[PDB]
Amino acid sequence: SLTFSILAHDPETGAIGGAAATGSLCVGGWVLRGDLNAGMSASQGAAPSTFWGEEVLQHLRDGSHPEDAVNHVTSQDSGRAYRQLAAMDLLGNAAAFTGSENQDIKGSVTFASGIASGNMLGDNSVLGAMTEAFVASDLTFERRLLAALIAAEGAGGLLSAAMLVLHPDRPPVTLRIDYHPDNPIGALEQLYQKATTGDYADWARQVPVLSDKERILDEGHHHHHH
Repeated sequence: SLTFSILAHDPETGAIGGAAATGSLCVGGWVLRGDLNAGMSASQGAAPSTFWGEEVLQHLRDGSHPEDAVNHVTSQDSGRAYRQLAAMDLLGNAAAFTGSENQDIKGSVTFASGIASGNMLGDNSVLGAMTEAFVASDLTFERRLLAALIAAEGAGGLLSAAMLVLHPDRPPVTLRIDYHPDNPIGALEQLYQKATTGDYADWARQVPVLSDKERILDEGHHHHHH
């Protein structure tokens, strides 16, 4: 199905993240993985391999350049032509592999702090528009990722969308619309606003994070409890 994904590093904060949308279900579950000790990966294509997504991160942890990590993982797989893989390290270096048996139009665009990839696209300009939107945006990192999904969509239906953002001072921000009949990206933005503002955001800053693993709720009396 129509598929596009973007991985990026946010230099100012050291956050890493990605976002994706497809014309099928559960894109967040299939495609997006990440670890603050490794980088980000997007594993997709006609016959996506969950293994590729996990294993490429291990190669990064173990000191492979993204190009070599992607090549190591894909070369070992006789079915590689039917899938597509992108990976980015903690400093924004990135590489992709695009199998020849994925549906046209395919493949990938690197840019200073990330990588866009996709397949079953209507035009080259889908990935170009995605990249331009991400790099041109002066919004917060998460909104840049959203802007990228919207531009990719506009350059072309989609049924699922997701975002994943990691930072050592924050719990993972994992936001999934696994099915929406007509506008999963819009539904993702709504979820993003709810997940990053008000009571919920106030609660979410009071839980364990990588830099404060034993964090508990704020001390003292409160009239409310999430």
